[PDB]
Amino acid sequence: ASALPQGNMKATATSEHPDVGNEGLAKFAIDGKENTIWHTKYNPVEELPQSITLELGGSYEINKFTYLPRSGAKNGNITKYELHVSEDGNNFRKISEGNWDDSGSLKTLKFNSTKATHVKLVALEGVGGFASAAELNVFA
Ligand SMILES: CC(=O)N[C@@H]1[C@@H](O)[C@@H](O)[C@@H](CO)O[C@H]1O
Ligand SMILES: [Ca+2]
Ligand code: NA
Repeated sequence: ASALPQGNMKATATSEHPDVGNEGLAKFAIDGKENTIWHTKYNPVEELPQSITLELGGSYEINKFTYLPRSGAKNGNITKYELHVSEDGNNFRKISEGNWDDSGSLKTLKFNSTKATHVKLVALEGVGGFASAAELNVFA
């Protein structure tokens, strides 16, 4: 399994900060740039839980998902997550959940191959009460 092409995806999120340079549009989570990040909207803060959804560009049999946090800082580093999948873009179901440390390290989810047109990362808890993500990848 290899990473699906990010340019064939579309990212949307429940909350996103406007483009203020390197943050925080949902689409910055899939631009192949470690220095740009999705960040939940702040001023005013939109409280967790918040989610980011990747429309994959097709119906794929996916087996791995990676979460690269922002670097240089910690706000929004996700520490309690769910990963959900959908086959229709509306009906979602949980396939992964757990805890990550607030460190900058790549966080990797592996799961049984399952069919998906969309993947949704739910940030339940995150540093500062924000959620952010530098790069998200999905493997099929
Ligand atoms: C470098 C850094 O930490 N930037 C953060 C920004 O990403 C956001 O989390 C904001 C929340 O108000 O705080 C800023 O200081
Ligand atoms: Ca990025
Ligand atoms: Na709690």
